[PDB]
Amino acid sequence: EISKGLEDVNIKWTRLTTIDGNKGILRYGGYSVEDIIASGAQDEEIQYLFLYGNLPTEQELRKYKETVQKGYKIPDFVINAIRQLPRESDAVAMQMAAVAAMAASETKFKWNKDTDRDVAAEMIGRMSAITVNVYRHIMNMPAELPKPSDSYAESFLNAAFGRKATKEEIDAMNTALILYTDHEVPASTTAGLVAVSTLSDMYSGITAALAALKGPLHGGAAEAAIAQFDEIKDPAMVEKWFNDNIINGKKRLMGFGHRVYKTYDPRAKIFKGIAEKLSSKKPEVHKVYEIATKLEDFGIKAFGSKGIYPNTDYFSGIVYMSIGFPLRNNIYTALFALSRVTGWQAHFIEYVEEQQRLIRPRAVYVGPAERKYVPIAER
Amino acid sequence: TEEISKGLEDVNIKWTRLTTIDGNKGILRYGGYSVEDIIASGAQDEEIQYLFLYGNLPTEQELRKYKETVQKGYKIPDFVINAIRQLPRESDAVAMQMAAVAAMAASETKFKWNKDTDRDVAAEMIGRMSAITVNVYRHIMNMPAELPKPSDSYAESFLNAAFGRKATKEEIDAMNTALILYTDHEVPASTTAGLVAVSTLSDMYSGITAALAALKGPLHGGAAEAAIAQFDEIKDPAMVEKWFNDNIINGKKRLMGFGHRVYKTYDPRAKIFKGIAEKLSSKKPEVHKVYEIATKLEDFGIKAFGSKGIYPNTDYFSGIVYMSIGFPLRNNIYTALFALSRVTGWQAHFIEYVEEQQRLIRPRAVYVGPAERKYVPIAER
Ligand SMILES: CC(C)(COP(=O)(O)OP(=O)(O)OC[C@H]1O[C@@H](n2cnc3c(N)ncnc32)[C@H](O)[C@@H]1OP(=O)(O)O)[C@@H](O)[C@H](O)NCCC(=O)NCCCC(=O)C[C@@](O)(CC(=O)O)C(=O)O
Ligand SMILES: CC(C)(COP(=O)(O)OP(=O)(O)OC[C@H]1O[C@@H](n2cnc3c(N)ncnc32)[C@H](O)[C@@H]1OP(=O)(O)O)[C@@H](O)[C@H](O)NCCC(=O)NCCCC(=O)C[C@@](O)(CC(=O)O)C(=O)O
Repeated sequence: EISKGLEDVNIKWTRLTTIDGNKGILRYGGYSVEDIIASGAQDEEIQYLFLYGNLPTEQELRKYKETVQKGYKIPDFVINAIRQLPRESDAVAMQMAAVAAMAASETKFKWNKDTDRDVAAEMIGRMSAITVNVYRHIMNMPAELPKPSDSYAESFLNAAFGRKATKEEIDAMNTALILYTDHEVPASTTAGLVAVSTLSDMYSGITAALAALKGPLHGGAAEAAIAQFDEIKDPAMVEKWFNDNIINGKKRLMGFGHRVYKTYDPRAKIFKGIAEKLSSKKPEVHKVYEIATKLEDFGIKAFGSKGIYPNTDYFSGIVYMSIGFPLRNNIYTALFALSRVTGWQAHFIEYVEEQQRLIRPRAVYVGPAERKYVPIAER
Repeated sequence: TEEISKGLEDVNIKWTRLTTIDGNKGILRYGGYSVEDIIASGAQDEEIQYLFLYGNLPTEQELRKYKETVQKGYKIPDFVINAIRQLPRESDAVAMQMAAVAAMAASETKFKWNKDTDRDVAAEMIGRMSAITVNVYRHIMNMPAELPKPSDSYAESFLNAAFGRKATKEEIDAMNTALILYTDHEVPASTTAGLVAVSTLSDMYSGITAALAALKGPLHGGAAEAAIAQFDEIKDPAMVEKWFNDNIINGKKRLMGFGHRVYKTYDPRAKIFKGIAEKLSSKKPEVHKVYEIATKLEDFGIKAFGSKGIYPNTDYFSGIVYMSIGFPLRNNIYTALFALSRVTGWQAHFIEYVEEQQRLIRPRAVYVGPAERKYVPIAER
């Protein structure tokens, strides 16, 4: 019978990403994400790694960035797929609308060894363009496109905010990009894999992945976690809130728990370090951080023994808030998606190119036995 | 944790009360009712929608009310219509539906999973799917926007609005049957993608968007166009065996509209579609020609592939029925008409999963990539 939540079912092999959930170890193509972050690698180097299977030389990187910046120009109708929507709309749903627009108009897309990586590189560029325009629309600003610059992170932040981002902001965004690049087969990547396993196009695969990312149990926690801290308002109030909501109210502690990690999420640890550093400079944000660390202590004491620990989404919102993004319209989840689009595409290409099979499971029937079609009077 | 469940074959992802399939004997029941018995009995598509949302056939009272809720979906906001019409006219019809539903996912800020309201939301969305699909068809054909209106039937409301003229009783009855036949099929790739999305507690409209994403592909709902496109390519019945040997038997391509993950015999829906395709196409000689190519190719296919349990599926004949009704072969329109029907099953499954057996869907992969290695700075590579 039933493989609930597909727990421990292997749906593919991958060369892209390994996770040890018991030791809390995450590697991208053999490199620890700690090593990548310490090194100061640019996010484009890690995008290249995902698409090509190795780190690029300076020459390969120059070539790659040129392909990504092709995506910074997007059709007027893709922008308009966003802006023609109401402003109170969820930021991720807005990204879905825009990607659905390309799914629709890219009539020539074909799965092909020779073109897949270039389509994917250009799409990483368009995700930046779409995410800029999602943020501008929500904030009721003019439409704008990212421009080529020293970095993908800088290009994104400069177009989103319409000012020059500082070095510290750019470096934090660059790390955010790397930390959310991929995580093997979470619900979002799985939904996308199901879509591309019918040989539906890359963009539809992204659209499905976004539909799943949106939910509070997955990437939607990037907004729901920080919303808990915002409710608490005052650190003195933490214990009471925690007993009221979590111990006595049976609600889940958002930003804790993971299907795979039964220990502290190694990405959460890095995000926590950045949150502490970036927030301390901003009094309103610093106090959100303080609430979060007090709450975390209670959570770990209550849940640690069940293998339920902070995940990435517990701290990533504070990182985004400190960079300058507001807590509204699930913006934080849209920022997760911007990063994750690289891992989604790399997985879909690996799946379709090398181990293609329709994904089509079964259900256990527990409904009514065969019965004769009843006429209306006798019902 | 070393073996790979390839395509999740025979993995059970949920329990269901809704639909049962016997793959070896070729039996499909909805809520205990055989699809053959449903069609023979003259069920209205609205009765089967109700069946899916509520678990039994409706009394005359329940049905009148249900139909009113559905018709509320016929009024859709102008930005949902515009999500379709601002796209290039050359776009895939299913991807236009996806654009329109994503627009709803964006704007339905108040949606919440709730046993009290799920079924009314789902009923209204079935009306909205009719309005969306009308407008996709209209945009493709460069016609003005239009909304369906209440009539004696959901199928009639749809056809009248799509074509801008009164549908005949024959057309209506064919569409009504196509709506029932495509309602649900347990957990195909589309339903599965949607279930994954809703397992995160994402909203119903996002679940439908993910399902549309998957249905579009040619190994799934895209076959409804790809199979009939084979018949269109062959063009001359004398040429069928030649085509089949050049394209299929040499291993160049799969025979579209044959084969199934579950059925290892003739699809019971395909038997029904075949009977209708024959009756309706015989009234239009240019379409009858298509049907005659199809049945000639079908005979070669079953002789070649029958022993492997590869038989006609639903998509082999469905394009012919839609063509006979008046829908052209272009822009994946036949797949959009599949989606029109299947939205009922999708929602009914999502509701059953979230309400009664909710759990995040989150599998694993087997790692076969590079062993642990030290990061090398870019200057030294
Ligand atoms: C859904 C899940 C993430 C994982 O849970 P599972 O589906 O593996 O386990 P489950 O739902 O069956 O729960 C098992 C038990 O553990 C409890 N539980 C699990 N998480 C809890 C929590 N956070 N608080 C309280 N109880 C929690 C749960 O109630 C239940 O208790 P009982 O029914 O046995 O009483 C939960 O921890 C939980 O809902 N977390 C809160 C929401 C949240 O923070 N989500 C963010 C997760 C991180 C992300 O989405 C990003 C991600 O890492 C995801 C990925 O890789 O999968 C990525 O990079 O793509
Ligand atoms: C994908 C599948 C539907 C099912 O195949 P599986 O994924 O179960 O198996 P597979 O791809 O692993 O194939 C098994 C073998 O059978 C061969 N094969 C299978 N179908 C074939 C075909 N149609 N033509 C030629 N060869 C075919 C295949 O090459 C392979 O050969 P070997 O490598 O063993 O030598 C295939 O039959 C095939 O692609 N069909 C053609 C496209 C097509 O008509 N698809 C429409 C299916 C109908 C629908 O999508 C609607 C659906 O019923 C779907 C549902 O319920 O699942 C619904 O209601 O939602």
